[PDB]
Amino acid sequence: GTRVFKKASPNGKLTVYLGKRDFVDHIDLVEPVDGVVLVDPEYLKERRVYVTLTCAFRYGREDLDVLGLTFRKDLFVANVQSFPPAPEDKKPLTRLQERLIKKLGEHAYPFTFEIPPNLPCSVTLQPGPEDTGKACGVDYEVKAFCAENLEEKIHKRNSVRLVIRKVQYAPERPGPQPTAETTRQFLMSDKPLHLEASLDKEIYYHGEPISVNVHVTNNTNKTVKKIKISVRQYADICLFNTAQYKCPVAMEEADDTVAPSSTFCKVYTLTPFLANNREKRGLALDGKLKHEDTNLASSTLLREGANREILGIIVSYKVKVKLVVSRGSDVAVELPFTLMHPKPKDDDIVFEDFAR
Repeated sequence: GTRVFKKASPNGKLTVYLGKRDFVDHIDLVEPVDGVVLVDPEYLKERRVYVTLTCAFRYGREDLDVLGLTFRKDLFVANVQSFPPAPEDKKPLTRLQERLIKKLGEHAYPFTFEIPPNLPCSVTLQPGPEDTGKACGVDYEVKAFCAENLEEKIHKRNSVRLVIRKVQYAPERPGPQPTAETTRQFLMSDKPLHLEASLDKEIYYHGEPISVNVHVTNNTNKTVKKIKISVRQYADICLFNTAQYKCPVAMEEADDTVAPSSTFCKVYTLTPFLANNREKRGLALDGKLKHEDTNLASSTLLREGANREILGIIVSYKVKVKLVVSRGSDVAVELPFTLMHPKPKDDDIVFEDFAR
C-alpha cells in the first residue's frame, strides 16, 4: 500500500500530509519535500495558509525554546503560499499530491520545497545529563499556519509543525581499494616495528560490518601482547560554542600476540552502532535518542571550498588500530572512512500519525 503521514493542528482546522519523514540527500540533489495541506475556508476567509520549511541550528536545553536561554540560527528558510494558490510555485504536482487532492477535497492545496544540497543533514548532539545545556543540533521543520501575511504572529492552535529529517546517502565508488595507513616505530631497537592497516571499503552504511586488515612486521625483540581495534566518532561544534567531542563507538580487544622478529596478519571485524552506545555522552546522532529510527550521525560531506562553520556540527569517523607492546610504548594508526545512511530501497492510501 501507500503510507501517508499526517498531522492536524491543535484546533483541528489545519492538516498536513507528507509521503515520508526522512528525505534523502543524494549529494547532487535532495528528494523534494512534496506535501498537501487540508484547509477550512469557512474558518479562515481572509487568512491565507502558508507553509514554511526551516533548517536551523539550535544550542541549549533541548526542551526549551526561550529567547535569552536558547540559541537558534536559521540556516535556510523557504515559505510558500498554498492557499490561495497562485503561481507561488509552478506546481508540477507529484503523483502523491495528485492522489491526495483526489482523496481529500477541494480544500486540499499542495506545497512543495526543494532543499538546497549544501545544507547540513539532521544531527543531534547528546551532551549528557550533567551538561544538558550544551545540547545542540541541526533540525528541519515543516510548519503550516493560517495568517493574513508573513508579518503577523502565528497562533499555535492555528498551526502545525512536523520535524522532518534530511539524511545523507552516497553510493560505493567502484574503484581502487582504500589506501593503507602505516607507521614505523623503534622500541629501544635497531630495526622498527612496522604496523600497516587498511579498510575493505571507503563507504559504510549504518549497521554494516567494517573489516580491518592488520599487518605487523615486528623487526624488534619486543612482543606485542594485544591488539585493540576501535571505531571513533569525532564531532566538532562550529557555532555558538566551539568545541570538539570524541567517543569510541565500537571496540574489540584481541589478545593476539606478535612475537619478536616475525610477521603477523589478521582481519578483524567490528560494527559500530548506537544500540551499544546509548549511555555514551557527547555523541552525534542523526535524530533524537528516543526515536527508533535514530542512528549514529552520518559523516559530514565537506564539498571543496565550502563554509564549514554554517554546517553547525562536523561529524567524522576513524578506525584506530593500536598494538600494546609488553614492557619487557604503543603503536597505532588511524583509518578514515565515511558512514552513510542506507539507500532508500499507486496502491490505495493509508494514513498514519507523523509523530515518530
